[PDB]
Amino acid sequence: SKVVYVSHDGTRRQLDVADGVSLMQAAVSNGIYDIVGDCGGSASCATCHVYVNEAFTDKVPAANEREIGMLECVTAELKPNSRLCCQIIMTPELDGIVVDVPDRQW
Ligand code: FES
Repeated sequence: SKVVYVSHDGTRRQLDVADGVSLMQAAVSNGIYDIVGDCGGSASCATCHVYVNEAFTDKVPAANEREIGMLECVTAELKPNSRLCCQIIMTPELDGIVVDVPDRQW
C-alpha cells in the first residue's frame, strides 16, 4: 500500500502507512505530524480537515456525522470526501491513496 499527503498549496510528502495504522501515526515521523491532525487519533480538534481523493475515502470506514459535528465547524468547509485524519487507517486494501490538506490549518 502507499500514502501521499498534499497541502492546500500542492506540497505533498509521500510515505508508506503500514497496515493497521492511521495517516496520523505515519505522520509522527513522515513529518505530516505537522501537516496532519493535532489531538491525534482522538477527535477533539478540527485541524485534521484533510481532503482525500474520491477513490480512497471509500475503503476507509464510513464515519457517520457524529464525529462530523466537531468537523463541521472546522476553520474551513467540509465535504463528504474530507475526513478527520485521526479516524482513517491505511490497510493493505487501500494503496496509493491521495490525502490533501484543509483550506487552512487551524
Ligand atoms: S486530529 Fe484532532 S479531531 Fe482529528
